Amino acid sequence: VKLQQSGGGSVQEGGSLRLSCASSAGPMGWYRRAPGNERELVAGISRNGRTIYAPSLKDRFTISRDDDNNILYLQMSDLTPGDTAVYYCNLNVRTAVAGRNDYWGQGTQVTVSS
Repeated sequence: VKLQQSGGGSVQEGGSLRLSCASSAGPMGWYRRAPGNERELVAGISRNGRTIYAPSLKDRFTISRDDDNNILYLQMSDLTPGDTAVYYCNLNVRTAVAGRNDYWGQGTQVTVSS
């Protein structure tokens, strides 16, 4: 299993991005890590679609999963440099044959220019 990410990069302040994470099931989540800081959960989604957000990010970030195409998305709006970070998707599964597995995307740099 591999998670492949897209949709980030440089973006002007006030702009918006839609990150994608394609798993080439289980709960998934988006995390971010800014330079010199620890990882933080931005949003997660259960197999059945229940969502959880970092309280302070809920108003600008939305997580969704496309089950027809197998794509996880993070819509992020009204950005500032406070949102500059590497963003990572995660898929954490528990199956019958293999047991537990934990998969991460390669990371997507988002750089908001002010």
